[PDB]
Amino acid sequence: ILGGREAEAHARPYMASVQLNGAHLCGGVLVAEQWVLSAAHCLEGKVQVLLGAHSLSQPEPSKRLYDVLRAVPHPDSQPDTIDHDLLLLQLSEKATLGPAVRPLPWQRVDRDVAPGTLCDVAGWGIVNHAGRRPDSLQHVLLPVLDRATCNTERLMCAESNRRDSCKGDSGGPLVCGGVLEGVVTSGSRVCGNRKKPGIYTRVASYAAWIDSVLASA
Ligand SMILES: NC(=O)n1cc(NC(=O)N2CCC[C@H]2C(=O)Nc2cccc(OC(F)(F)F)c2)c2ccccc21
Repeated sequence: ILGGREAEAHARPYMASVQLNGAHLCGGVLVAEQWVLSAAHCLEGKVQVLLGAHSLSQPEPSKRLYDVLRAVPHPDSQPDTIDHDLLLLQLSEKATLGPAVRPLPWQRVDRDVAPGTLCDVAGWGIVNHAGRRPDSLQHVLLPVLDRATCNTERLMCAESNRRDSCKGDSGGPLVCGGVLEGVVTSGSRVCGNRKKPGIYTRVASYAAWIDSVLASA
């Protein structure tokens, strides 16, 4: 997250860190007791999910690491596009839920968020153009753009005036009104440049797919 602030500890209990070899790789969102949503290019070693965290490195009683039983990328995802860039991760067991570990409701109704609404994006992605990697969860509020400025019907954008998502925030949540609306996409892009908006996968466009996969337990 560029141009953001340290989040309050455990105040976004849906957050997840998607980890490779013990190292944060992508954001993710707990969307059911046993399922985390993230981005497709995250899956392309050992993939694990860390829930209940604020610090990546410091002891916290709420922190628990999970193995992944099944990874379900979107079947139309491809490694060279940011279309269909969703990934569902089934945890090896149901997560122990509590105030620090809670699923977030996600948008099933296919309507755009009102342009200019401020939504919250969180993550442990880089925090400056030197690639400084934060130990504690970051977040920022960002205004949603109209579709015509963003240019599909399956993507939304947000302003990128120095405040923005960036590398390592991929897969993480864009939240409005307490509901997941977007998932940070996982393609490379210039960050922080007002002419080059942040891009996020519109979760409401994928309602049937998500429901399907979650139906499969
Ligand atoms: N939407 C955005 O603006 N972006 C999304 C990006 N894609 C990723 O981010 N990833 C691809 C999959 C794994 C992942 C990744 O590289 N993860 C990664 C790799 C090394 C270190 C790392 O941790 C930390 F973020 F802290 F650096 C994460 C990205 C890259 C550069 C610039 C903008 C970017």
